[PDB]
Amino acid sequence: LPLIGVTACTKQIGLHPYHIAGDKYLRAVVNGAGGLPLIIPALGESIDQAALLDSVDGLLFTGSPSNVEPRHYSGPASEPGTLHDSDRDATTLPLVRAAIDAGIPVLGICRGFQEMNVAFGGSLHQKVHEVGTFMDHREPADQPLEVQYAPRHAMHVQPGGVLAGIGLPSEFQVNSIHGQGVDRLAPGLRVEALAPDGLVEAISVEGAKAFALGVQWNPEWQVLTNPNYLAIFQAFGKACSKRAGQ
Amino acid sequence: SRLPLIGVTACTKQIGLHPYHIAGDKYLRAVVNGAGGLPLIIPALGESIDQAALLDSVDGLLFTGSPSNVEPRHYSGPASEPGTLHDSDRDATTLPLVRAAIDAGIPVLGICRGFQEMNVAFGGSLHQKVHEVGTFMDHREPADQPLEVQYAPRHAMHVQPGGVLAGIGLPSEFQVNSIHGQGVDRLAPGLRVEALAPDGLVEAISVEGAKAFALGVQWNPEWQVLTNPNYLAIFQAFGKACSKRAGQR
Ligand SMILES: N[C@@H](CCC(=O)O)C(=O)O
Ligand SMILES: N[C@@H](CCC(=O)O)C(=O)O
Ligand SMILES: [Mg+2]
Ligand SMILES: [Mg+2]
Repeated sequence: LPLIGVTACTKQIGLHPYHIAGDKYLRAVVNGAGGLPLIIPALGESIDQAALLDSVDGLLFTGSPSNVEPRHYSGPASEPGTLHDSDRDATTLPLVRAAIDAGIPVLGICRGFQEMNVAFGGSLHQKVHEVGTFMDHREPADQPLEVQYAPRHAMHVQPGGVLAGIGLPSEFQVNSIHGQGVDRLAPGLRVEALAPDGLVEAISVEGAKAFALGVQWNPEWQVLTNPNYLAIFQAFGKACSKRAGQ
Repeated sequence: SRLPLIGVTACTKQIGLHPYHIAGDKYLRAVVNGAGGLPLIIPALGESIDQAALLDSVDGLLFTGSPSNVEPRHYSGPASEPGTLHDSDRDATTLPLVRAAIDAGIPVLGICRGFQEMNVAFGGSLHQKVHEVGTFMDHREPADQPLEVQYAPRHAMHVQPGGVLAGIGLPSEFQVNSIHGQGVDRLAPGLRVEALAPDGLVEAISVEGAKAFALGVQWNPEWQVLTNPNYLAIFQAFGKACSKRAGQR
């Protein structure tokens, strides 16, 4: 089994600080990518990043309720109350760039897709639903997970990239659990898919030595019941297996 | 030299509507600072994982402390009192993993709950309330105190000669912190007592005949490990064992 590192978030739980990761991301690595998920703590520069990269066969940058701090893309200060995770930002943004340069497969989901865009020099809309023209991409409030993570808008694959290459249909439906989204696309990123309002919702890293894909939706959700989500996780898993085989 | 990849056991926690796997920052920083390793957190996924693949992927394992308690059915103990904190998903991960790791020669360090896991995994039992048995001190942390006091040294620890701790050179007595309501009752077969609290409670064990480093301690040596040499020595010994395994990669 390939060793797939999964990014942690930080959280104070009672008296103590913790590093946490969502069960559903870990189960998707097992059930969809065929990998062994181990959680990468959000320790930033305290860890030798190069040693961390040498030790994993791929990286999953997970979603999170928190938001990339806008200073990393020279954005406007966030509204009071906005959730941030500075320790995660300090870990993931340098890790993305280093992983892609070293040829470690990368899959970014939701916040992790936003991280990929910011890490390569792009910017975000902090409230897509207040921009105008764009849909409200947030999940419905006061609903169970099954409703929040159900398919809610279409997704239009752009030919000639990773998603077309794995054989996804030209249009398929995706879930949508995000209040932020891509504003300026980072240089060197290929657009892989667009929402029907034109929002960029998937990207790949041009010229990357290994699999390097980010998606704005949440394909870890019940991955075995969605052939499109599963196809993405299986392609990521194959790339990780390639690395593990060395 | 290859930094050893040290797996650190997670606990489960429901946060809102989502289940999470969690691990304490102070354990992870002790792996970096004290053992010289790269910590990755092992989810509490039980049988959903190929345990053999997990063992092949790590150079050592740290079984962490936790507020939760091993479920007493695993040592045929009486049902726990109402409200006792348990983590059945962690138990389903760690008890088989301990045995398999030591059988395969993967270095193991167990701290507090993780030391209790080691004793239970090999067939031993626990006292669910050490402070109520009658012959032990109260080994829990003091109630209305901040962490720096709760995790400070609070009782002595007496090394039993001839084992891992004496081999590390630790003194015959040293002070340790104490943040635990449970403790060893019956030692498991195949375990060597390494140290006793002054009341006689077994607070450290090693596995007889293990191919590789296999140590559990009931105190919490991750706490401020860098400035406590008696704690640091344990993490340094663990880290050296993990590095030996990494060198066979
Ligand atoms: N907080 C970010 C990421 C969401 C997520 O990963 O679920 C947003 O609202 O877009
Ligand atoms: N809950 C267990 C373990 C404590 C801990 O690991 O901190 C006890 O009270 O003994
Ligand atoms: Mg959307
Ligand atoms: Mg004690």
